[PDB]
Amino acid sequence: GSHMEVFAEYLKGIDHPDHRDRTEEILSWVAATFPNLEPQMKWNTPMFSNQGTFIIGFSTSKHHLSVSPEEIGISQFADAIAQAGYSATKGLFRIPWNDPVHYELLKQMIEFNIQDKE
Repeated sequence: GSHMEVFAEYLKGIDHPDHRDRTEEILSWVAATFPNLEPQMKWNTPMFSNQGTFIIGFSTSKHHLSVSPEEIGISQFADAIAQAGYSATKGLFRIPWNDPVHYELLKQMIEFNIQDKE
């Protein structure tokens, strides 16, 4: 249903427009490839919830965008992310604002985490 309205308040408050508009590509894309998720404003950050759970959250960084489903995305898939050209942490992965988000690699882990949490 409606979801942009939740997030489109936080997008405004990004005082950093030169890298803002990347963030909303993801917001609509999650709500398009993974429509079984629903929106939630929590911690002043963007998350979504499959019928209430925590299977995705992100937030803008001062030079990157910090993305993860829960943990597994940063455990096993983090090796593919390394050789794709990006760093992670233990708890999320990071693309730098200048360079593209690997939407593909990240769909794999979120859709996997969903099908695995049956």
